[PDB]
Amino acid sequence: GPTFQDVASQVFGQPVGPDNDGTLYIFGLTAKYTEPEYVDGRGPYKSFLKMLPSIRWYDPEHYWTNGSQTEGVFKNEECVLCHTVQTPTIVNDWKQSSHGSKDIRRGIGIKKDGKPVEDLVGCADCHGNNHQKLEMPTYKLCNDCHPKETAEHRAGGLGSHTHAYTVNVLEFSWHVGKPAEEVTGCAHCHAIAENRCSGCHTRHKFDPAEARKPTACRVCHMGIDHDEWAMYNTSIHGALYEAESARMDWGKKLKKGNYRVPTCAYCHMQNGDHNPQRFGTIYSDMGMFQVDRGAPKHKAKRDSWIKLCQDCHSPRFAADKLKEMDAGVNLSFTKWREAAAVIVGCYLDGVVDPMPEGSAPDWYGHYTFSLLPGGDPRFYATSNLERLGLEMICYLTGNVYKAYAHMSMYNQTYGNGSAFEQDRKLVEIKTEAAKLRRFAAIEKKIGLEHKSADFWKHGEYLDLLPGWKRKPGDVDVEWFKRTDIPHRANADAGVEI
Amino acid sequence: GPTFQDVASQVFGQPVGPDNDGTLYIFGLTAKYTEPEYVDGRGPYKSFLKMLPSIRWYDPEHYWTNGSQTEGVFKNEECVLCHTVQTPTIVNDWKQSSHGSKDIRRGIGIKKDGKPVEDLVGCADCHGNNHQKLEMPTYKLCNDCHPKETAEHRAGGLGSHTHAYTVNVLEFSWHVGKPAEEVTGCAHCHAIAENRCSGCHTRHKFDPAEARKPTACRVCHMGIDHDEWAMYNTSIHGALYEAESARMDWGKKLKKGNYRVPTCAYCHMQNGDHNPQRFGTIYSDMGMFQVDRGAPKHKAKRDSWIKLCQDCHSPRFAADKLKEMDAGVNLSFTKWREAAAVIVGCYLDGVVDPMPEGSAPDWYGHYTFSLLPGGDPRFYATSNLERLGLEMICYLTGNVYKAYAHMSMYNQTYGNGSAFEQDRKLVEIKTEAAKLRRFAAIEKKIGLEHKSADFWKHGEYLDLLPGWKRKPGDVDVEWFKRTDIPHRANADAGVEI
Amino acid sequence: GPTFQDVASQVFGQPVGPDNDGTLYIFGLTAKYTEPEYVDGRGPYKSFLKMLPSIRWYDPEHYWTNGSQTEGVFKNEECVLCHTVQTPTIVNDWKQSSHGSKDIRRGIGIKKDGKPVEDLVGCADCHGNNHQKLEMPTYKLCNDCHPKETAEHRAGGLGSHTHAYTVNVLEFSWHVGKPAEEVTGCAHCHAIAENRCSGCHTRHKFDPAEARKPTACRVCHMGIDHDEWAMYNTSIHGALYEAESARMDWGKKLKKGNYRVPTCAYCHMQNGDHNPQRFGTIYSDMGMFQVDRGAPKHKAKRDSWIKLCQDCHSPRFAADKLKEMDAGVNLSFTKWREAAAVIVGCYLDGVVDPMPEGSAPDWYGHYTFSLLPGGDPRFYATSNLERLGLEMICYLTGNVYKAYAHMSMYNQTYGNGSAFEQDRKLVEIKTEAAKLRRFAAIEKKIGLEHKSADFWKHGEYLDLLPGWKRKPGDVDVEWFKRTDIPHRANADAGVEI
Ligand code: HEC
Ligand code: HEC
Ligand code: HEC
Ligand code: HEC
Ligand code: HEC
Ligand code: HEC
Ligand code: HEC
Ligand code: HEC
Ligand code: HEC
Ligand code: HEC
Ligand code: HEC
Ligand code: HEC
Repeated sequence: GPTFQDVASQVFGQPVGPDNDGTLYIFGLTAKYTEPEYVDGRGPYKSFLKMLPSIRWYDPEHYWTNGSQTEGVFKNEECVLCHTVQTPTIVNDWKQSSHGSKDIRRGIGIKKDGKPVEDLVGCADCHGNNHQKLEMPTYKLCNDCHPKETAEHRAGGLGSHTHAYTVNVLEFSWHVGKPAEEVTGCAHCHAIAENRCSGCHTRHKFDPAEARKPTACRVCHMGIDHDEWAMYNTSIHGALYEAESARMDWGKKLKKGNYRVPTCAYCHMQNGDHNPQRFGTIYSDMGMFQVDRGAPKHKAKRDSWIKLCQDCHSPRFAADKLKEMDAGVNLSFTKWREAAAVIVGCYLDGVVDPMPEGSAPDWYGHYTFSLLPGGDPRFYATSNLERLGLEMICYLTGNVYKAYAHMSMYNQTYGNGSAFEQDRKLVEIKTEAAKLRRFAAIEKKIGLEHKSADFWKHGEYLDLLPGWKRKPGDVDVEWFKRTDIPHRANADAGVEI
Repeated sequence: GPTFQDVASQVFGQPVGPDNDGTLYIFGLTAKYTEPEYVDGRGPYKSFLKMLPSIRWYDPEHYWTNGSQTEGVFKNEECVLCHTVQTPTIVNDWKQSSHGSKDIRRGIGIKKDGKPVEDLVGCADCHGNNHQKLEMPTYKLCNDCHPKETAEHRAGGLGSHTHAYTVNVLEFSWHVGKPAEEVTGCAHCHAIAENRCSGCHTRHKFDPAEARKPTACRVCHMGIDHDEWAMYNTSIHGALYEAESARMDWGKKLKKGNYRVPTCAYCHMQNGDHNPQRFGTIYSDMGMFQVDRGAPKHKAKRDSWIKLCQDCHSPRFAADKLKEMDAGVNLSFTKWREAAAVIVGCYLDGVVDPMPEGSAPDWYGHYTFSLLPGGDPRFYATSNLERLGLEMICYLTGNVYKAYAHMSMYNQTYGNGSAFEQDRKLVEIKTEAAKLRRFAAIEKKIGLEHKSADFWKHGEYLDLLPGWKRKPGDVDVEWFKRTDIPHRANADAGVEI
Repeated sequence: GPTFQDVASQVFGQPVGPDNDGTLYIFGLTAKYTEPEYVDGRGPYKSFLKMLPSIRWYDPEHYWTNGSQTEGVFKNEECVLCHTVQTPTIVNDWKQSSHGSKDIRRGIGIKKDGKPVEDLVGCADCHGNNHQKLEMPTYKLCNDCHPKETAEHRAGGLGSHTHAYTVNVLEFSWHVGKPAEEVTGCAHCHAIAENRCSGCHTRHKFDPAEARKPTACRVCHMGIDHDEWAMYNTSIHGALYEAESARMDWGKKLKKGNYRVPTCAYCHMQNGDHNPQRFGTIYSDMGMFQVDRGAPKHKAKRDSWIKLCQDCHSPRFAADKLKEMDAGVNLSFTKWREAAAVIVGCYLDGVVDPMPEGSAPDWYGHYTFSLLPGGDPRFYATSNLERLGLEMICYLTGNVYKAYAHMSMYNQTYGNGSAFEQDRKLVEIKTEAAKLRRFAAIEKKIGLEHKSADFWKHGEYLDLLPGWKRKPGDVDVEWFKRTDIPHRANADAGVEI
């Protein structure tokens, strides 16, 4: 029988065809989805997880291969001469880096194999000399000469740069639950943070002054999921950053008295510490878990933050501000608990449309309510009620904490990820619940047997989801048995974590 | 019987407990809300209004107390020596201010008690000499030496910095209607504008050049409620600000011919006037009230704006642009009136779900429709229809004016607070109304007696609202009788305003 | 009978009156809409299209008239002397331009009528000498001395600056379908791009260094419809722009090796090319039409982009990144096709509320479903289902392409115009469809004959729409017969395009 594409083709006079053939498809109506070429993904879901081949740049230890057309074994100087023509800005960057320019070195005392590095560190020193065997490095390379910074970069827990990809890409429901090409940016953002040393001070200048700016963090630390850039930017600190950035001295080390305006790096990479997570009171799943950071048991961490603020403030003022955070966060969770009760209530009364058996299976292969134990909280391939619930906990409640932590008066109250956005979301959730209950009450009284629409279960995108093909024995539980990395509490992990 | 927390505890294996004990509560599910420590709030609702104790910094005349552990009576120079170690950036700021540095003084002619201030103005001069009796100032202090700027700062009407807190926090429905810790940022944002002189030129540098930048305004003048920063930033003026900020001379006084790119301060603090409200045609409740600023009766104000624009433009061009504002605003109100008719229509036909008696009482203690006279227009603890109505008038219609006033082509039409967002909101409002009417028609025909869900009336957050505990005689009407400040037209004011 | 205004007046004690009389109308409730003064619009819908008179500045060839009060015939030098007082910043700009300052000229070889322009190019040279016959120029003037840049500016196709106004304002459904004052910003934004040479390097400095910055593009190239500024800004390129803008040398020509950080102009006005559209693979209606830019037939364009990226990158890296775009775009269209099937499905089953005959006629004067052939896809004056459909294709699906094209990891996945926003919109669309189907099923079973509410068809804004007054013979089809400009595929064009 005719597909959507076939019918569209008959109406628009454009033939049906594969999406990838170069045809300009009118509103994409007659194009058929083709699976891109994949490589196998790593981690506990390696039986079905895929990546686009471009993962080569971001997990090079497992995917990098020679793909160059240029042959030869060259000296550093030859790399530079040719790349001056072939990739000019890479050479320009490198010539403006202390690797490539002795004049801007600070005599730090860099050593490799116990011996001082006094020469230029050239293209070949980082990439190899043989153009058919070029290397694409990770922090492993940098460790040869920068062990302190590397050790710190590798010292974080779950929720830090240290495990951003290895755990929080490869084990994460929203990543493993979707076609690889949909979530490439997830893999790369998280992998840049973990596997590279260029997230903050970019290649090839590797300039710490660049790394001190909020621009060194906000590409990743932004948005509806974790809006700390916006929270910072809409604080008075953030406004003063914008005011003073052009004329302030960014060449000063992150130290007490060196800056008027605090940046992300100033407060989180205190005194140049490359394990920024460690200053946090406790990992709270981005504020989705409730904790009072001002409670007696967290006094050491609270006192440490107060002292940090005291670089530029009264400690009494700082203490008050962090207490405002504690209070504002605790109030915010009353609205989440209201929402959760309304949402689970609907499930328990059987009035959610669709019910879980009416949707595509979740990424575990289960027909399980997303906001119950064992479910997969999500914004896609689920009911409107469940979507709104996820938005309430993740996008709003988590960001109230971020708004308070970063002194954004507006976003604590009115703005994105605020108290008032929680209010509005709560109204939306109650509205959905009310509609669902009124439909169910009417249908019961008149004896109409409602069946949820097939579009909740099947469709061109929904049919691509991995939940359909999950089967017993498809989890690499040995991965989850590893104790050298932490793990996510996934329902099908199959072992103790 | 078990609460939500008790049930959650039994399912997740985490004990129920107080939110404030430091436990990391899984999705905040088993945490119980505790009331933070409060102090009494001021104003006409002082019988129940509360503040967090940190209000000490923002309304210090009424809440400031000694809270220091350091004892002694010190000279200015001693303040500096110790704070160089203890709060270094405050000293650095102060040393870079004309208060603390004679070299950057301009010989303005500052006097205290009729005598010239020729000495440094040190920590002790503003905070006192006794470390157990330190003072936290307001504009009252600055008035000692800067009477002109202070008088202007105090010359505004309702809707200006002058009464931002005293009237528009302490009398405002959305503030008084919510638990104190939810709205701390409201109190402080508005109180910084009223009680301080550091909102634009921050302490401790007090640099007018900083105050001239848009960053001196946008922390407060932003967002869905009043998006003028975004309107400015998405105008060509705003783009040119971003382009020229790094290299332009911000040390020039706000004067005709001193700037290529106009900022908030250039247009609103014309010639350094510290009463920025006065250049406005008329107060319109943030554009929620409709007025044609191009009408004959406003000619003097319109001509004054045209002349301001003529610093850098043809007055004919300026006149045309402000006429575009008038026309665009007048069109925008047709959509609001459509929305209002649809919404009130639903109330009058009794089909809103919930009806007002089905919700928690409003902050007056009334079960009154929010979009009728005497009601409390709001986005929280109300029906979806009422929420959308408030969003239509406040967030969108008001911001259409702001988009036109600031020359944002995109936000006048497509963007945030635009004509097209009004369109979409109007569709949402009609959609809600249609759903409500279809449910009511069905329920009438089949004889189903619909009762609005209990979650509209009760819940962990809704139960905290002050409407529940309002009672006769709980308003300080003497406050509203004051003629030395203006007042909001609150339903329970009890007197003439 | 009483209107909404009359009833409101009786309730609020404010008389009904015209919106334009200067009265401050309480919530705009008692104000009556008045039609602003219009001039006739141009193009194929000239029989009813209107413009505000301020169109004089933007289509001056057809609308400019003398409106000055100053009389006299003056020399350049006299223009400057008086305007130093009367419009100081225009003179300041001009004195800082190479037109008005020989010292900053670069000896480019500018000629007029085959002769070198060695004098200052003064106010009178561009505006005329007679103050009662002043000229308001377009690119036609600039062509006298800058033929190369003008020819390129005029070399684009549909979707470029070249036809932004002449075709894509005057023929565009959303513009012609709305009252003129609602869409003034549309006319001007598009007309600035087409008719002027000041969109990027603003008057009166006309500084190419300014034009190279992202600020030269983002006022227009922003927002929910086409969010490329945000996509760029949330890429690492964009973060590096913010980091380096203050200290980088913007005086360098856009050339390989002159910049570390690429801007809009660097990538789209390659080597100073003033036809930025031409580097695009193919026009795709802002990504609403699906095309795989990595397909064999587009190899030349793909290779050209790869080489552009190779200014600062491996071509293998660049190739991989553009393949990620291809793959991500192709996945994004599966969700659109799902949405479209759900939406059209509802129309074909007759369950959309309102159905098209229940709404105001579209701008063609038809009662036609907006998401069928011959309909007018839109966000206003339509059903919620149709609104959400338009949002899915235009605001989200189109912007997924923009997110990938500009390397925004976050906006490809989580952010504005992303995969996950598509997910959420798809849930919304299915939710609307489900509600519509459940209502229809109930109403059928109980024998309730549903009539869509009158507010879908009539209202103060809806009644202003041009669809009501469309009639046979009201299209200037001769316009559409023109072959010297391209055309939009409008349903009532009446001829071959
Ligand atoms: C000092 C003035 C800060 C600046 C500048 C920025 N942040 Fe921050 N952040 C700060 C505090 C006091 C807290 C709360 C920590 C606590 O335990 O009390 C935070 C929180 C974060 C987090 C969450 C960390 C966690 O939960 O453990 C993140 C990811 C974060 N901040 C990032 C961040 C970024 C990207 C910033 C610049 C845009 C930034 N912060 C500014 C203090 C300060
Ligand atoms: C952001 C989160 C960063 C990541 C990831 C890495 N670095 Fe870094 N680095 C960053 C900042 C903000 C600074 C300046 C800190 C300060 O004290 O002002 C630096 C500095 C360095 C240095 C210079 C150290 C010195 O003695 O001056 C080095 C050698 C360095 N960084 C190396 C490095 C390595 C090897 C990384 C990967 C493991 C790495 N950095 C990641 C910010 C960030
Ligand atoms: C950078 C552009 C990001 C993209 C794209 C994705 N995420 Fe992210 N992630 C980012 C940051 C900065 C943070 C930390 C914020 C904090 O306060 O800690 C997050 C964190 C999440 C986490 C933790 C979720 C939790 O348990 O509470 C996970 C598992 C996660 N990120 C994974 C991930 C994946 C794979 C994405 C798409 C499938 C997603 N993120 C987008 C920023 C980056
Ligand atoms: C008058 C011109 C002042 C001088 C001189 C100094 N300070 Fe100040 N300070 C002043 C005001 C009006 C305020 C209130 C806040 C506001 O912005 O209006 C303050 C605040 C403080 C604080 C508390 C706030 C904080 O950021 O922690 C402290 C601890 C403080 N001031 C200390 C201080 C010191 C040590 C000074 C000398 C170096 C000093 N101030 C100078 C006004 C004035
Ligand atoms: C001159 C070019 C301006 C700049 C720069 C900014 N604004 Fe403005 N604003 C301007 C006009 C002509 C108007 C309309 C006033 C009238 O009566 O016609 C406004 C309006 C405001 C308002 C509302 C004032 C009122 O209703 O009386 C506010 C609060 C405001 N503008 C603030 C503001 C800010 C914060 C700006 C920088 C981000 C800014 N404006 C820029 C003119 C100009
Ligand atoms: C933003 C709304 C401001 C507030 C609130 C206050 N000030 Fe201000 N101040 C502001 C600007 C934009 C400028 C520069 C204006 C100009 O003409 O360019 C200033 C300047 C001052 C000065 C210097 C005056 C002089 O003769 O050079 C002083 C002494 C001053 N401001 C004091 C002051 C006081 C006492 C305030 C509280 C009452 C205050 N300012 C608030 C912006 C803003
Ligand atoms: C700064 C970060 C703000 C916060 C937080 C709150 N508001 Fe605000 N308020 C702010 C500004 C800049 C403006 C003026 C805009 C204009 O065009 O005039 C507003 C104004 C409102 C008003 C007037 C409402 C009206 O009658 O039309 C009130 C009463 C108000 N603000 C009070 C207030 C409170 C107490 C808040 C939370 C409970 C809220 N605001 C957030 C910016 C600041
Ligand atoms: C050609 C190179 C010009 C010279 C020399 C001057 N102006 Fe101009 N001006 C020019 C153009 C093409 C335009 C149209 C708008 C656009 O951006 O393309 C203008 C506009 C004006 C205006 C009206 C717009 C406004 O901002 O008010 C005025 C009042 C104006 N120009 C005056 C003016 C004066 C006094 C000049 C000499 C100092 C002058 N212009 C030089 C092009 C050119
Ligand atoms: C190089 C690194 C770029 C920068 C900097 C910016 N853009 Fe871009 N853009 C770039 C590519 C490779 C593409 C895809 C083109 C293709 O055919 O593969 C685009 C796309 C656009 C478009 C759409 C053009 C089309 O569909 O033909 C627009 C309108 C656009 N970009 C604008 C734009 C702006 C305003 C930018 C700065 C904010 C910008 N781009 C940055 C490459 C690059
Ligand atoms: C943005 C899309 C632009 C529009 C529209 C126009 N110009 Fe432009 N111009 C722009 C840039 C980014 C640059 C610098 C390009 C570079 O190679 O670095 C320029 C430069 C010019 C120049 C100088 C040429 C030279 O030889 O140095 C001229 C004379 C010029 N532009 C004229 C011009 C005219 C006549 C335009 C209307 C037809 C016009 N520009 C539009 C960006 C943009
Ligand atoms: C600048 C502030 C804009 C305003 C306001 C309007 N539009 Fe726009 N338009 C703008 C740009 C930068 C783009 C190009 C983006 C790209 O990737 O090509 C658009 C394009 C649209 C198009 C094409 C629609 C299509 O067929 O795919 C049209 C017809 C259009 N713009 C017209 C137009 C009108 C008249 C507007 C309001 C009625 C609307 N635009 C707002 C930016 C500018
Ligand atoms: C070690 C200090 C390096 C030196 C010296 C040079 N490069 Fe490099 N490069 C390095 C790393 C760790 C990476 C991986 C990406 C990351 O950000 O961590 C790279 C990447 C490249 C690439 C591919 C990426 C791209 O932008 O195209 C190329 C083509 C490349 N490097 C080339 C190159 C050349 C020519 C160099 C000498 C001038 C050079 N690199 C120096 C680390 C180091």
